[PDB]
Amino acid sequence: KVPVVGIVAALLPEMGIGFQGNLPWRLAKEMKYFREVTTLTNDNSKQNVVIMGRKTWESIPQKFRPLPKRINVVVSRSFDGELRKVEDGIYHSNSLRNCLTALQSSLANENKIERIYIIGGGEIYRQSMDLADHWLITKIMPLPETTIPQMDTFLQKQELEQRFYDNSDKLVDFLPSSIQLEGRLTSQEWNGELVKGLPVQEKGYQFYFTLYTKKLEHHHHHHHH
Ligand SMILES: NC(=O)C1=CN([C@@H]2O[C@H](COP(=O)(O)OP(=O)(O)OC[C@H]3O[C@@H](n4cnc5c(N)ncnc54)[C@H](OP(=O)(O)O)[C@@H]3O)[C@@H](O)[C@H]2O)C=CC1
Ligand SMILES: COc1cc(-c2c(C)cccc2C)cc([C@@H](C)C#Cc2c(C)nc(N)nc2N)c1
Repeated sequence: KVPVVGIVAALLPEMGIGFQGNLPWRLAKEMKYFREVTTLTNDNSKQNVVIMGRKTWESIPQKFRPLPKRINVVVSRSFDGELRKVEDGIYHSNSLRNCLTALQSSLANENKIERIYIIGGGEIYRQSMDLADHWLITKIMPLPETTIPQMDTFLQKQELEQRFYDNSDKLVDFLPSSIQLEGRLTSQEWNGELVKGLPVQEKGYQFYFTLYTKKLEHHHHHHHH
């Protein structure tokens, strides 16, 4: 009953997302987007959750974690529970799946989570294709004289485009209502793929804010008592 939204910055056409434990670029504009979307709420009395695997958590600079003004969840199999406060702004979980069910209980959450953002990394994302309702994917492309950075971690585009369709026509309406975006929506061919979303350029790169949504599903079974 609260939306689960995967959120990621990926380099086309392989959807590379990391190299040696870090992000393969540093794009202040893309960071600001991620910051604002995961922070901001339509309802001022709620926060969002950001869920991340242990290795992602360890890569965030120390002064910047836990990410402010959001409920942070870190998942490690060597942690104790489903969902345990360990510090102000910090929960530990030994289970991606059980922590989401725990987060969804209106009794625990008092209907004061707006959305649950899954913020990485590779392993966490692999596991989120059948959990997320939507994906917010920043599609990044090096400009013509930009060197393609090396990378070692990938979003599963196959499984992506299996389960979700490109709903970037609704991206603007989907974002919290006070975010402001520099570009208008824009369909552009790039190395044999349709790239649709909201353009920016920074450093050696062009990127598009896009939204993917779950495809429609046939009615095979509903559970009856
Ligand atoms: N471009 C982007 O938007 C983003 C990219 N990244 C990139 O991703 C890379 C990191 O990804 P990756 O190395 O795969 O690591 P993750 O951040 O996905 O962490 C993986 C760790 O998470 C824990 N974990 C995984 N599944 C579960 C589960 N079901 N339940 C409980 N714990 C679980 C385990 O911790 P343990 O070993 O402790 O048991 C595991 O080793 C880096 O390069 C980083 O820069 C990260 C965020 C965003
Ligand atoms: C790997 O090490 C990281 C460092 C930071 C980080 C840095 C480098 C500087 C200041 C503050 C922070 C939090 C953040 C992240 C993660 C949580 C991410 C992400 C993300 C981004 C950036 N964009 C889109 N679209 N989706 C995302 N999940 C990882």
